Amino acid sequence: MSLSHLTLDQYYEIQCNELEAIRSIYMDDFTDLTKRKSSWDKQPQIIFEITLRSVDKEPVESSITLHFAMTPMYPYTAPEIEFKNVQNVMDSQLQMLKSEFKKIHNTSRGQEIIFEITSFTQEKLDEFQNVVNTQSLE
Repeated sequence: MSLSHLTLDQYYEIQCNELEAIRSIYMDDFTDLTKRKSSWDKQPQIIFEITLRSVDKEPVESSITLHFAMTPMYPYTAPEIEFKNVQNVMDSQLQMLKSEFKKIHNTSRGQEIIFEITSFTQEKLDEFQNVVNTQSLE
């Protein structure tokens, strides 16, 4: 309807702030996937991946990788999240987080959501290992 005053370039500042903001939390638990590796800069979108997992190793480690993508419209638009590795977790936990991603974004519609999504998944994930519907041998 009205797109001129603030160009997409403005969103770059907000997106970049999330990288440095989260980087401080996962200084080591951070993964670089942007088109920067090796080269200096090509078609980077700021997007980045973060390593997540339970708090302990027993009964499992529940390790999952959350990759968030800051669309060229965000926060105007909604980013993209995808789980990787997924060992202990089967899928119920993965899909469960996706549903919560809607509530988090709705409340953070305009602000940082990388920390919210990571915290929500981390908190819920850790609590899982403690109380998970064990079954063994599917």
